[PDB]
Amino acid sequence: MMSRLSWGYREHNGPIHWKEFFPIADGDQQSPIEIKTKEVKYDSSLRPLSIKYDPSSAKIISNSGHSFNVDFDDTENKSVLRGGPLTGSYRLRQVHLHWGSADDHGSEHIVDGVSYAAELHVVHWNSDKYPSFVEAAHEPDGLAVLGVFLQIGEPNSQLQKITDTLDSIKEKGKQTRFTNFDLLSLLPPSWDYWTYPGSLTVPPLLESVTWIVLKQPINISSQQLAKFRSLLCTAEGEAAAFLVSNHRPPQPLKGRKVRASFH
Ligand SMILES: NS(=O)(=O)c1c(F)c(F)c(SCCO)c(F)c1NC1CCCCCCC1
Ligand SMILES: [Zn+2]
Repeated sequence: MMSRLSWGYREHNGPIHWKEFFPIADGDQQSPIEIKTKEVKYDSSLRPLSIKYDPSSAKIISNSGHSFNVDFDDTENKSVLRGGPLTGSYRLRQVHLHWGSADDHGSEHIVDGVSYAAELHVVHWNSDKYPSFVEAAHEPDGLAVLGVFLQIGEPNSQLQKITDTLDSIKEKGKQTRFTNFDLLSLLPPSWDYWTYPGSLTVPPLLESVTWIVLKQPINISSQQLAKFRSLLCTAEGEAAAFLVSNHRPPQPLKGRKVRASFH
């Protein structure tokens, strides 16, 4: 059933039920959103984006029950996001992915009505101001998240390191060592983006995120994507259930405006 500790994406515990235990779900700065490009303005004051990523920063991949999570050594500043809308240095913490039960939709953000098959989130936190991820996640300027769309297309070799691990992390709670990960090369060639203030897209739905949603999708094949749907949302010894869909619908803008890095 729905509860604070048992949210998910199934019928009784899914997105439409999260407000029962996390009433910020219906807040003013929730994510994801629909981006209406005719109402987006270019902002010349955005600085160039800076992405410095060290493959050795990756440590572990795990099944959270809600996605896979690649966790990074966030003790140093070897892997950091700077520039764009951001003030100061945002340290890489996590990568995870959202998908739907079928290829036609599953992205979280939706651009002029267009959905993609999946969406990668790359989570960073403001280590110039805050002492930990966990503390940054409660501040409006605390987190910076890159969103990358995945469109069905020819298989993507850059996803192999991830897909090779999925059997080892089938059950919720399993983890496996995962280092030397080339994240940079899972970004599209163009880093043109939209930016707006929003939230985590899972409980606790905290309104602490500067979203940076890249316009250009990367590819994934249907065969590759289907492997993610074979992860379980359930732990060893719990009746099995598959994580066939794990995307939150867009939430209303409720007055926020979205800026473009490009014109
Ligand atoms: N490292 S962590 O487990 O704290 C964590 C991430 F690394 C993340 F990148 C995120 S982003 C959305 C989930 O995938 C996260 F929510 C949490 N968890 C939330 C847990 C509730 C505790 C307070 C802080 C909010 C983050
Ligand atoms: Zn996410």
